[PDB]
Amino acid sequence: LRHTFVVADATLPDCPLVYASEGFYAMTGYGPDEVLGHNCRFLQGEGTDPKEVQKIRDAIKKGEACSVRLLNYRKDGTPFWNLLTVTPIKTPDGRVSKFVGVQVDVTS
Ligand SMILES: *[C@@]12=NC3=[C]C([C])=C([C])[C]=C3N([C][C]([O])[C]([O])[C]([O])[C]OP([O])([O])=O)C1=NC(=O)[N]C2=O
Repeated sequence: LRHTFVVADATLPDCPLVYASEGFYAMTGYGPDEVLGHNCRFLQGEGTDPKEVQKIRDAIKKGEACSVRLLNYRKDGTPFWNLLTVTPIKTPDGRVSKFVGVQVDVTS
């Protein structure tokens, strides 16, 4: 399964991405300069299902893992279907420190 992987910093209030695999930058068209420090939601656009988006929003607030199918757009504006799975990573005191995300392009 060809997949990409990113880390978001839950200690900052809008979960900015702090690490992305080589595949994430090659799949999306975006450089580190335009990804690090930003919330993953820039990948979204006109056809992205707000119902699915909201499922991720809620799981992140409730600190649960979650898995959704989103329509994302590359930097050149072409779309692709992104099967996204976000996992919360907690410290020993139960608090959420990072969210890790695996993304798979499932356009087949
Ligand atoms: C994105 N991947 C991704 C990876 C991680 C680890 C996290 C925490 C989130 C994402 N998102 C979603 C985005 O950050 C945000 O959570 C959602 O837009 C919903 O919340 P908001 O506040 O915006 O309503 C990813 N979103 C994508 O579209 N593509 C991914 O690869």
